[PDB]
This record gives sequence, structure tokens and C-alpha cells, in this order.
Amino acid sequence: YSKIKISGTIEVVTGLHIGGDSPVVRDLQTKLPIIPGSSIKGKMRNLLAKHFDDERVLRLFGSSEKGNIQRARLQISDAFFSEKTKEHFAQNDIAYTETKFENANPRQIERVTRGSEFDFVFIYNVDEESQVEDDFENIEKAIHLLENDYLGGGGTRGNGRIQFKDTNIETVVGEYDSTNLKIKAA
Ligand SMILES: [Ca+2]
Repeated sequence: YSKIKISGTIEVVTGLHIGGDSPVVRDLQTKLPIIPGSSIKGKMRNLLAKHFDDERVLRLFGSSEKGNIQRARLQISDAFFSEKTKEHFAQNDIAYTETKFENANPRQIERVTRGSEFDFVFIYNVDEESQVEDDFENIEKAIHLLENDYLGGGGTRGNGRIQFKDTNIETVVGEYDSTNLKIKAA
């Protein structure tokens, strides 16, 4: 048994709207935009399932469907608005959200602006040492699929594109040697 921490940055590539007229979802303590763990997870899971419910998907993301309750190896935090974004956007006078009319019948839609970065954390639970590499390959695949799709609303009109970067993998509990694990971007 071991826990492996995967951390890095999610960068908004096109305006991101994940909702709670239509405000974006926020961290209740800071009032800043947040990318909920369940949004990231839901898309990774769906995209990976669609790529191959399939045991490689299930053991990674779990299932609460009737008769087959398997626990998730992979836990996905909320991704929080980074300090670096705060400092950079503040100094250079860049908007971190903005509100547009949709495409008094138009809805008013807020989005997180491109260049906004969020710190993310995934925790991987080593329930089976022999499966870690295949699992990390599948996590990598899921991230790639997510980068070629979108999060949130307005996806099919171009919104919600994101990019993962500056990822780091550390064994935080246990002796599993994770130094050879790597999430290859693109
Ligand atoms: Ca490492």
C-alpha cells in the first residue's frame, strides 16, 4: 500500500463556464472561481469509458452502480485558482472573469478567462502494485482526452478548453517508488 500525489496546473485555454443569471462556481471562502473535482472526474471517466463499464475505468474512478461497488483508486480534488494567476492578473490588470450574452431573451453567462490557472491535486491509492503503470498510462490517456474535449457548458461552440501542465508525481505515503511514473503531455 501507498498513496501517490499527482499535482500541477490546469490552464484555461478558452472561456470556462461551470455553474453552481449564470455565475461560475466559486470557492465559498475566497469567492474565487473553482474547478470542482467532480467536473474533472466526470469528464475523465466518461471520455476514458468512451475511448475503450470496463475494469480499467472502474478501478480508477470507482462505481456506485447497483451490484458492483468498487472503490476508486483515483481521488480528484477541486482545482483552486492559483496564487500566480492572482499576482499576475492583478499587476497586469487582466480580467479573471467576464460576462457575455449567449449565442430580453439572451442569457447572461459568466466565464473564467483564458490564461487563468488552477492548482490541481489527484491522489492515487496503490491498491495493486502490479497495476500502477497501466493505471498511470490510463490517467495520462484520460487527461489527453480531456484536453481534446472540454469542461463545463458551451463545449460544442468552442468553450471550456483546458490544458494540463507542470505536473509532478510524488509518493506521499508508503514506499512505492513513483520516480519512473510520468504523465507525458500531448
Ligand atoms: Ca517524482
